[PDB]
Amino acid sequence: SQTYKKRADFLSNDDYAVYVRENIQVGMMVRCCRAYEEVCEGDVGKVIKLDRDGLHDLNVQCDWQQKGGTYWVRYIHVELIGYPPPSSSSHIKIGDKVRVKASVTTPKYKWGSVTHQSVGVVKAFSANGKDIIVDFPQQSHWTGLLSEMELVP
Repeated sequence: SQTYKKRADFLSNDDYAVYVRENIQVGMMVRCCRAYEEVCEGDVGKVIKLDRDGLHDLNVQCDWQQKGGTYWVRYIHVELIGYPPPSSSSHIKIGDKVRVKASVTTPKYKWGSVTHQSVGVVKAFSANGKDIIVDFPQQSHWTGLLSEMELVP
C-alpha cells in the first residue's frame, strides 16, 4: 500500500499543499486532517474532482463519507490515503445502503437479526473508522465491521 506523508512531515502548509497537489488523484481516498466547513477532521472522502487553481484554493472535491456528500477542500485539508487495496475498505458513506458481504459467513459483531439479504442504511462510523452502525429494517443500530460491509448494487 503506497504510504503518503502527512502535514506533520512538512514545515509549512505550502510545502504540504505542494506534496498533496503532486500526489492527489481523482479516485483516491483521502482523510480530512484539518476540519473545514462541512468536512470534519477525520472524515474520509473519495476525490471526485480536482481543480488546478491556486495552491491554497478549494481544489479537492471529495465525496465525504461522514458528511455524506461532496465538498471542496484545500490540499492542506486532506491527507492522502490513496487507492485502498481490493475490498480492504470500500467507499461507503453515511446514508448509503449497505449489506453484509456474501464472503462473510459471520459478522464480527454477530448477525443479530440481519441476514445477507438484509439491506441497511449506514448511520454512523465508529470512532476508529473500522465499524459502521447501520439501520436495517429488521434491526436498527446494528454494528458491522466496515470491511465486512458493502454498498448494495
